[PDB]
Parts: sequence; C-alpha cells; structure tokens
Amino acid sequence: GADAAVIEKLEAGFKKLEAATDCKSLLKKYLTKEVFDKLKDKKTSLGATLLDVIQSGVENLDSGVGIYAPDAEAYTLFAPLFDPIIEDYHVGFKQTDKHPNKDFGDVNSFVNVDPEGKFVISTRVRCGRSMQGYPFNPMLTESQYKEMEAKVSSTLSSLEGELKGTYYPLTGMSKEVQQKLIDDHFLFKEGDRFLQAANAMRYWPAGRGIYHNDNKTFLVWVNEEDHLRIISMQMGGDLGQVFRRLTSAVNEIEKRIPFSHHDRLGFLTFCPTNLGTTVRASVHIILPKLAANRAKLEEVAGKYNLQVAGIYDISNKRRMGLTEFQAVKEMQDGILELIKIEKEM
Repeated sequence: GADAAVIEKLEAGFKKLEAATDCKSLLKKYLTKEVFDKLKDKKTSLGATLLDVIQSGVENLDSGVGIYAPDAEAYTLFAPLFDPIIEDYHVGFKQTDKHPNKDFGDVNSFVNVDPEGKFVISTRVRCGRSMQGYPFNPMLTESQYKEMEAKVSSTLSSLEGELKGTYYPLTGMSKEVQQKLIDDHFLFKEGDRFLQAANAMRYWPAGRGIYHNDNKTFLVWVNEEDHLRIISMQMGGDLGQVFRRLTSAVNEIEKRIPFSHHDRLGFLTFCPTNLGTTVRASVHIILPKLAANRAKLEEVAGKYNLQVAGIYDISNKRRMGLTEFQAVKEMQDGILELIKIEKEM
C-alpha cells in the first residue's frame, strides 16, 4: 500500500535505529528486521503507513517509546509492532488480558488525602478521549480539525451548573487572553519535537482550543495531543471531589460526543502510553524528607505504582488492565502511604 517514497524513508529510518547503538526506545527494541519487513509496505484503509507510526521515534532517537497511532485501524494493522510495545510499556497488561470496560466505581468512596493541607498543594485527575469517527492527529484534515472543534465548543458551551464556563479557540487568541490563561496554567502551546515529528501539529492552531469552568476546577484542551483532554483539579487533597466532578463531566460530554473505544485496548489515544483508562490522577505534593534522596523517593513511589514527575507531580503509573476506579484508588492509597512515610522518619 505504501508509496515507493515512503518505503524509501522507512528503510532510511530503520538503518538509523539499528545503528543508534545507544538508543533505548521501545521502537528500536521491537522494530526488528522481521517486523519491519513485514509491515513496511502496509497501509491502513485511510492511508496511514508505518512511517505515520514510527517517524517520531526515528527523528527523536531519545524517545522512550517512539511510536504514535495515526488512526484507530493502525492499532490493528501494525499490531506486530504496537502489541509488544504496549506489553512492555504497560507493565501488568498481559498478552491475554483485555482492558476492562469503563467503570468509575463508587466516586463517593475517595477521601481527602491531606485534610490539613500540609503536603498536597493540589489534586488533579485527567483523562483523554478520541471522538468516534475521527482519525488521530496525523490523518486529520484541516476541515476535520475545524468540524471537531465546532462540535466540542457547542457541547462544552452547553454545560451548566458547576461545569459552566468559557471556550477559547487558540486561533486568533489575543496576547492579553493568552497571558490570563497562562496565569492560571490553562494554556497549552504548539507541540514539541516529538509531536512535530509525529505530524501531530499540522494546521496549528486551527481546531485547537481551551475550555474552563467559572470555578477554575475544570479544564478541557481540544486537539492538543488527543482530541479531548479533560481535567478536574482543585487546591488541597480532596480526590473525591475532584474525581466526582471529572466523571460527571465526561459522562455528560459523552451524551453528545461519543468516544473511540476498543475491546482490548480501552479508550483509543494517539500515544499508546495513554490507552486503557487514559487516567492520570495526580497530586502536586511536597515531601522534603522523602525527597532529599531522589533515588529513594522513586523506589517508594514505584512500590506503590506511582510515578514521580521541591514540588513533585506524583500520579498513578498504571493506565491499562485496571478500571478507572482502581487507577484513582491506586493513586489515593499510594499517596496516603507516601505521606505516612514522609511523616515518620
């Protein structure tokens, strides 16, 4: 299916990976000559080639992963590459596993992990969604970016009550508005070299926008990396409040905007690191004792399936092979334990 010129670029890219002897990407690890040869000329029905999958990891050798999905079909056609990378990245999500269908569980059971506000500055839960019927960044037309944005804007502008707010398209945005959004940490910028090389930012900023509610506890990014990135946040540690709000918002949006979903992989996303639940529950937290020795903070976080990114963003590491409820509960329980460790000792 792939054009001769594409195959030529793929052969060059393969040569670069195999040689890049110090490259540690999952792309280099799993793009063996056998896998490469069997996939290099293949193309999805919409026109996505292996180059639309691997180009970013070829261009950025320092990528951790190095592949993106150009359309949903790519996860199937290029499964011999996606599947082992997904297995390797999403530790615990086994070959024979299917990611569970959506289950937010009892969103009344989550607690405030730091009622006194001694450690946790803020709590956030983010998820991502792709809109049913639309391909992912690389395969989107300018017209699709715009149509998608109009749908999303209409839907979000319809939100009432606590979720009521304002939509801001990036196109034509004034400097004064940019600064106001920056001051609230609500603005996103044009993608970095990883996204650029994935052809994820074509037509920027057409079809990109930001929504937030009046209370500044709910934020949506439209066409930043995924079609939708939906975030609930507030100061302090009340993970229950944060998660309750997120789930209400996602369930309401879904009524007008159905989502792309896969029986095995869960919610489909542009980057395979965001599959499954897509959920990133995090605290911005200060743990000065446990830090001090970065190595040690890492070990303890890892033990509780947390990821660390003197203020740390500490989140659930697991995305696939557990429910949303379970992913948020892993963050909650892990943060409760880190706080205990910090206090003691």
